[PDB]
Amino acid sequence: GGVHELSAFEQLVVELVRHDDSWPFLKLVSKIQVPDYYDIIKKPIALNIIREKVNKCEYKLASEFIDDIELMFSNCFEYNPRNTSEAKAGTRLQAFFHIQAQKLGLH
Repeated sequence: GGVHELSAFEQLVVELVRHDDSWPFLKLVSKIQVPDYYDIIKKPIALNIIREKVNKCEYKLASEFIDDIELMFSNCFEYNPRNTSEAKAGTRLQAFFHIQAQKLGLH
């Protein structure tokens, strides 16, 4: 495995997808299941979208990549109250994100 400019970004996305608590985040929610989601969440995003932005070389700075992941968490907590399985999973995954990002040199 070689070392490349986007290796850290790609690695973090892979680590998040593989974590058990990533299920609320893999793809955007369906408007069929959640009719009011897109009237509430102004800038929807998910791990599939973020992965593709990494693949398509769309991030110029680590801060832009980090901001997209923070947006993903922000939307989740905005729509899902603290007592939901989504928010509980999101809380753990967000900690994992901070810890793993640090290890990869992303601040």
